[PDB]
Amino acid sequence: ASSFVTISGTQFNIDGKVGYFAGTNCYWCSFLTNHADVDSTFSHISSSGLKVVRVWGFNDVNTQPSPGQIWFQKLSATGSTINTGADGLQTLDYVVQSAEQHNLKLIIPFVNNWSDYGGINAYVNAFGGNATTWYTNTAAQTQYRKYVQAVVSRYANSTAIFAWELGNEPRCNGCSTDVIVQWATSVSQYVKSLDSNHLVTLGDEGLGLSTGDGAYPYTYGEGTDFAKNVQIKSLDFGTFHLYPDSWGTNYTWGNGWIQTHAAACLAAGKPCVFEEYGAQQNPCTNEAPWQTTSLTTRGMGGDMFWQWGDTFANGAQSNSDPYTVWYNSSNWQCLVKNHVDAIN
Ligand SMILES: OC[C@H]1O[C@@H](O[C@H]2[C@H](O)[C@H](O)[C@H](O)O[C@@H]2CO)[C@@H](O)[C@@H](O)[C@@H]1O
Ligand SMILES: *[C@@H]1O[C@H](CO)[C@@H](O)[C@H](O)[C@H]1NC(C)=O
Ligand SMILES: *[C@@H]1O[C@H](CO)[C@@H](O)[C@H](O)[C@H]1NC(C)=O
Ligand SMILES: *[C@@H]1O[C@H](CO)[C@@H](O)[C@H](O)[C@H]1NC(C)=O
Ligand SMILES: *[C@@H]1O[C@H](CO)[C@@H](O)[C@H](O)[C@H]1NC(C)=O
Repeated sequence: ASSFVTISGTQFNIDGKVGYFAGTNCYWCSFLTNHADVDSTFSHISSSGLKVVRVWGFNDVNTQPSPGQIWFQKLSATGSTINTGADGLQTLDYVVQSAEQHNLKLIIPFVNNWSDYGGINAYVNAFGGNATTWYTNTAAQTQYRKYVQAVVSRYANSTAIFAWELGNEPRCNGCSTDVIVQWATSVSQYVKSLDSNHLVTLGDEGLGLSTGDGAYPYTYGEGTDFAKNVQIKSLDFGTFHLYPDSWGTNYTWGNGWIQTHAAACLAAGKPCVFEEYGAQQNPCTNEAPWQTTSLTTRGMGGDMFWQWGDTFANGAQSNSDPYTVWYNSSNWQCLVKNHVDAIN
């Protein structure tokens, strides 16, 4: 069966089945130009038992790239352009076509907080201000909402969308936490006005929560208040990410991070998604306990490791980083096949 993804209780209902899910992050799937490479990668994710894939819904530039290169939007002070050609959103159309064929669902964010594939910084280059005034910059928000409409209107009636996501890891360094509350409230209401079929979520890391141990990720220096954000009526579930190597914490501290976020989602009456995580050293040893904590904590609806790695018919490998779990490797057995077997 194929239906729209909804919430039943504090769990997700995916194609009629209510219960915990495992998924993965594949940002780079959206920029593949050979259809055979999207089909082999999605065949491997589906046969491993994963049900949800997170892909980028953006690729922002200030100058058009070399001919043949993918770009979704060019941001300029004298008129921006949204690319719907073969080197533009037609690459994302194939990803949604392949998810429909393979019975997979997709989480799709509209902008990056960081400068990879343009981000907030590509809007600042075109419309001025800086990375914290971006949220209230009228020319930047007018173009961001025109790009949201261009992506949402393509797939609004497709059953392969798990959720729309306002951005990857939005932050407002040193800002009052109300700047992201008011922006996320207005933009999620706009997404719901374009599409009443699909769930909407923020895409934040989960920073700012007072029931923890006081380490930096629980404090309020990045402009976000997790409990305030998940109470917004037009956000349907909470997201949180986990990277002890970048945040100055040890790996076992991650279990309490999952438990505190789960409890804050369940207090707001909604599921949480453990949407990104990784350990640079010994990932099988250090990330397996996190997957067991998430599966056995009330308030959790599913988890998605960062990130899938795969290889193609011509012998090329995908994009990758030190957190890649390569399909069919010993870390795939440990963190993918053994975890799907424990879920069901
Ligand atoms: O959290 C993963 C993101 O980390 C970012 O770097 C942060 C780091 O998390 C921490 O908050 C430190 O205090 O500031 C760093 C730099 O601004 C980036 O590396 C980003 O790419 C990651 O996705
Ligand atoms: C960003 O611009 C705002 C408004 O002028 C300013 O108050 C803030 O200090 C600036 N950020 C940086 C890092 O300069
Ligand atoms: C598409 O979905 C919208 C709700 O977002 C609904 O109003 C519309 O009727 C659907 N289109 C078709 C052709 O069913
Ligand atoms: C690591 O951190 C926690 C506190 O955040 C501490 O209680 C624990 O003993 C430490 N564990 C290891 C294995 O270092
Ligand atoms: C994956 O490993 C199995 C052996 O367990 C093998 O049959 C299959 O060819 C492999 N897939 C790829 C893409 O190599």
